[PDB]
Amino acid sequence: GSSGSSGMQLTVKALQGRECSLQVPEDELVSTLKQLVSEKLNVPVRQQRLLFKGKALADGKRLSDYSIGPNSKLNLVVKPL
Repeated sequence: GSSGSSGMQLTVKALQGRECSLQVPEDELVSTLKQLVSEKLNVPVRQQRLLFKGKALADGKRLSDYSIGPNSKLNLVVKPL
């Protein structure tokens, strides 16, 4: 497979922590957008949490619904499990 023309690039960065990029579409479900990274940093979705412009995403909705296009930098947060 090849990324670029189709889909978008998302770079998740944790507050003064770690980060990582991933290839996902524009209508990607927040539920999958998280599970994907969970494998990258080997962190459970239960802990790590994504944030956009101070907006809490719900596992299920689509980034497109939040008005988030390509080249979007998501914010990662650590929560106590």
